[PDB]
Amino acid sequence: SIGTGDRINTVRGPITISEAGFTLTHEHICGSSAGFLRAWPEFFGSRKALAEKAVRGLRRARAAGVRTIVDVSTFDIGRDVSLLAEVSRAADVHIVAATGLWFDPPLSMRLRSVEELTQFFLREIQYGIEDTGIRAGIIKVATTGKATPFQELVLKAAARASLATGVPVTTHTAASQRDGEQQAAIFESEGLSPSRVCIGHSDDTDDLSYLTALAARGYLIGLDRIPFSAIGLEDNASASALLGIRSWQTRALLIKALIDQGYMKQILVSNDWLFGFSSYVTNIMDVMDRVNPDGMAFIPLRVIPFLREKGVPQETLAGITVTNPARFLSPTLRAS
Amino acid sequence: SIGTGDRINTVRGPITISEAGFTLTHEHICGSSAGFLRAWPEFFGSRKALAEKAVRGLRRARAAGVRTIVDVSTFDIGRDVSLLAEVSRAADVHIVAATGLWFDPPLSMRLRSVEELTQFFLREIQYGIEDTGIRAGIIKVATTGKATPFQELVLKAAARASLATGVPVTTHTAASQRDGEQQAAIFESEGLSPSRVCIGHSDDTDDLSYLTALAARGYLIGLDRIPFSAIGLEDNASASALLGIRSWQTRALLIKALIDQGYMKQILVSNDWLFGFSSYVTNIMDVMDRVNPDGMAFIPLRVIPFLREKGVPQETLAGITVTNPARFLSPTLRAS
Ligand SMILES: CCOP(=O)(Cc1ccc(C)cc1)OCC
Ligand SMILES: CCOP(=O)(Cc1ccc(C)cc1)OCC
Ligand SMILES: [Co+2]
Ligand SMILES: [Co+2]
Ligand SMILES: [Co+2]
Ligand SMILES: [Co+2]
Repeated sequence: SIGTGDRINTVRGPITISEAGFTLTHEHICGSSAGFLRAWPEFFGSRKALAEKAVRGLRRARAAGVRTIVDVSTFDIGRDVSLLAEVSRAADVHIVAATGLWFDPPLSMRLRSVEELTQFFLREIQYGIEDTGIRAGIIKVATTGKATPFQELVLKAAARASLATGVPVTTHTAASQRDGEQQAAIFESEGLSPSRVCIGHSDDTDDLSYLTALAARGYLIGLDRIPFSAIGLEDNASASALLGIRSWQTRALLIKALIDQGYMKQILVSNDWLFGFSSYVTNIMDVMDRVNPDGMAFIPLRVIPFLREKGVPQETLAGITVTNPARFLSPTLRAS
Repeated sequence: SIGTGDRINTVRGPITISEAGFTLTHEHICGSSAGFLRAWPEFFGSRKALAEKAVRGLRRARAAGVRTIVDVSTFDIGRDVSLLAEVSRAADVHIVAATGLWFDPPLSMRLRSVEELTQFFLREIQYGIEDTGIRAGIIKVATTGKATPFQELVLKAAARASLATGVPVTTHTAASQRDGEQQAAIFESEGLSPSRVCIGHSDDTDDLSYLTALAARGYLIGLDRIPFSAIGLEDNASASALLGIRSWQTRALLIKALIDQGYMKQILVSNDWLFGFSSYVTNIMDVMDRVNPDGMAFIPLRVIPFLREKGVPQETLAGITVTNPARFLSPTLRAS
């Protein structure tokens, strides 16, 4: 394999691999829908209030050592690159933007062909998002169980955009249903190297056999929902469905498990947090903020020390939070 | 009933009823999806090509006498009020913007309550769309057969928004399935006067019994797809499913039929045309433009003279294209 320039695109421009530092690979400034933030900002109180909450949150994460976050918000998750650039500059935290499609694509997207979708992803990566010139540094895709026909087209287009640019692919999965396996099958059918792929939401499942099997093939495993837990919220149907009833310690231990299995170079950790959330029931953000007041600082403030306490070498934790993200994000073209 | 000031909101500001003039009540500058035009303008060649196409088309309509069009494009149809204002000023054609929801709502909308939706519609009507200050002059809703639970919520919120502001409601229907009847039931259960409602795409059915019954109740009947015909394009499945196999003369004669039944004041006619179309198969726009090169001028150039030669009085035609639209669009509050 070869590189493209040894630089990673952020909403403030390109940065060197060394500048990325401690990186949270799966985060959101706002979980919404295309055009929603600009059409109904009052849903989040106001755009200004959302930005300020994001800035406060990112500063606290930065204080705990976080220097970069990857906002995996796609077009259909309502990604607003202007908001990202604004909060990034105010908080002095690098933010890598994404292209791709989540599981709520509109008609204008759902009817497109794989070639058309491939051009859209390439546009956002090479030309820039909208008319901002801000280039995406990662491709986001997803499935909720077996891939629908359209989702298959999306993953293929993601693989092609990836092979052409060197930008990695990260995914949302229904961990329990072992989605990672079908996703891997499609990606490989397109010639994409597993090292360019992160199977996300893997901590949503306790099946270590499924995880280690994917890791053995070269895929990066995303344990990105560590703080998700509805324990003590059994009475909240909606919160329970999204967060699950497994403790954050349970999720965190999968990190230690994979390390023991010898897959430390293939682990990526994150919170899957956000500061705004309109694509779900109202006030879910409030419920979430009560579950995890640390927000994005949860990983450095509670997960890292937890792992260290239970035997994981500090050096190994540095490798997972600094070295793996850097190697993953560095635009990398396959050997021709 | 009562007036709110006797002025209609357009993307260029409020105009007097007499300024409206010849009005096409169901049109689109571009049929897309929220955020789609801003993120992938190349799909339409470019934003500039799209705008120039709209300007050329609007000037041709204007040349034929059209002074105002109602763009019933909602948030989820990709409504871009900035584009509307730009083409309106360059073509010097009044454009009334819409709020409401079509049948492609994203998650951030689909999960909202009737109360929340009611606040969104009111925002767009009273405060304005996004941060432009441009206020919607009509509310658009839709169903395609029996109403889904969310759709029932949309209709109720649309009714509440209309009752509080005086702004009319216009609908998309699967005419052949008589959607109009259920829409009316929901509207009346909220206390909305039938005179504030236009049951659209009614020319899509040949069941005059269904149309006359609704007209007898006070509803306005939208015969807005007159030029839609896939005749001669039998080998084009997608074009046939959307355009139908009935001639434009057949659709147009429904205008005469309703007039003969004594419902001239209940009729509103339009083309349901657009200059860009991304929420359907690729190149459908090219197919449509061949079918009807007159675009929005189809009504004044072909339909009006056609009805005139079938015995319809010129004055009755003026009442339909000038008087009815004005009566319909003028904000009207129910008697205290
Ligand atoms: C290897 C030295 O760690 P680091 O480069 C980045 C770093 C800080 C905090 C945590 C919990 C992990 C990693 O130090 C910050 C200046
Ligand atoms: C008396 C009504 O005519 P009008 O106001 C508007 C109007 C123009 C064209 C056609 C086809 C019908 C109506 O004439 C334009 C100056
Ligand atoms: Co996800
Ligand atoms: Co996420
Ligand atoms: Co319609
Ligand atoms: Co329409």
